[PDB]
Amino acid sequence: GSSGSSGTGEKPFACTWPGCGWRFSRSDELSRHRRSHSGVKPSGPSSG
Ligand SMILES: [Zn+2]
Repeated sequence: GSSGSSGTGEKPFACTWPGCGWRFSRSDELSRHRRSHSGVKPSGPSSG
């Protein structure tokens, strides 16, 4: 719209995948995203 962002607006967690440019203010928010891409997962026979 018109009103921009001044109060909040900071995401240190930036995706590692190449070309991608998704950032998150929280870690979990970034980890859950990484899923979208194909990469070695910390899980194997089981995961929560
Ligand atoms: Zn990404």
